[PDB]
Amino acid sequence: GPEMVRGQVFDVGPRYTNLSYIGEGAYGMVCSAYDNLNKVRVAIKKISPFEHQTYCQRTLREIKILLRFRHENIIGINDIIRAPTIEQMKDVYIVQDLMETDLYKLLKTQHLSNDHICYFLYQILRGLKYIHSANVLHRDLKPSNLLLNTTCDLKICDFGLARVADPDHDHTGFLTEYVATRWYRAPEIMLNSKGYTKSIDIWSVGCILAEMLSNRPIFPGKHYLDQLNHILGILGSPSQEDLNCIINLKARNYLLSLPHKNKVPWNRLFPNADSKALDLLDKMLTFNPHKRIEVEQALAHPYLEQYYDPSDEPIAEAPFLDDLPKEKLKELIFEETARFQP
Ligand SMILES: CN(CCN1C[C@H](CCCNC(=N)N)N(CCCC2CCCCC2)C1=N)CCn1ccnc1N
Ligand SMILES: NC1=NC[C@H](Cc2ccccc2)N1
Repeated sequence: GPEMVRGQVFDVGPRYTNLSYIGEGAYGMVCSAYDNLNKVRVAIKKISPFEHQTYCQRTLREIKILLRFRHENIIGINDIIRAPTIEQMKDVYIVQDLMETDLYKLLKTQHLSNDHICYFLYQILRGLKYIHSANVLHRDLKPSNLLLNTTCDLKICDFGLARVADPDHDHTGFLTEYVATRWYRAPEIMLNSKGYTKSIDIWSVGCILAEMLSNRPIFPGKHYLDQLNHILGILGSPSQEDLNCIINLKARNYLLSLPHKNKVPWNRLFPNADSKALDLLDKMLTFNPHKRIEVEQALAHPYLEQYYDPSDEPIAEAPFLDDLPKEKLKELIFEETARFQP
């Protein structure tokens, strides 16, 4: 009786039919489906997180943020399907707009025109402006978290690693463990930052811009410290100004121990790129997070002037935990999903 898909249970009630397997990957399993009430095809993601406290924490964060945000460039939650009781609730199904591809899949197979790069970048920054205006950090921006439909609308997804910004509590020691995807990590993550300031998102967007220009990751480090050495290989040795900002001795002395390296010019790395795009790239991939361009300045950059319109770049109406045993986490997920029950 319950709907089955390639061997596993995927019972999304009577409303969602004609399921088609889309993917998997620890985060449960995704299928497209038909929404008999709105008669559009939707995407449905099955989540089975309750067996691990980390999965429940990320599930709760994503649900709470996505339910509060409302923005054209941020994926919404259309519906949440779960059992009527906490005892019977083993999985949760998240219903979202159906998006045909993501930037990761697209960069694997397609070359982007400069007009596409410009428009995709504009929508990323437009969505990020709203996120940061809510005092939220995404913390895992990368091509696979940017969804695209057939008319080139872009929507940011996957807020499971998000945090509320906390700049006064950002400092930490050298080579401190971190969770977000290595290739998109800002250099200060490896040096002295917990990733609690808005500048770590801007770095990631700069990495995404570089990748849209070349179809390959600009800093493809194979391990934690290898990441920093890739960044320094292109940006060159940090200046005295930038090093005086790093007061932790272990991090400072690591950088001082390296042979001097000169900056590789962006136009050597991206010889086909719009020069205005490379000027913005340079400002987003600035070593010093305090000198790095902010989202509202990036939107106002000449590269984006055919789209820039601050009156059409909305902000959140209000600014926006992690110690809970999985049982009250399940209880919190149950409460947060109650509004979708019949
Ligand atoms: C030749 N124009 C660019 C073309 N565009 C695009 C834009 C509409 C895009 C819709 N996008 C959306 N999301 N709805 N618009 C009206 C927005 C006013 C601007 C200019 C004054 C300051 C506030 C922003 C334009 N005139 C250059 C303008 N200009 C001069 C100095 N600096 C800039 N940007
Ligand atoms: N403003 C604006 N609405 C639609 C159109 C989208 C687009 C897509 C690819 C390349 C350029 C532009 N542009």
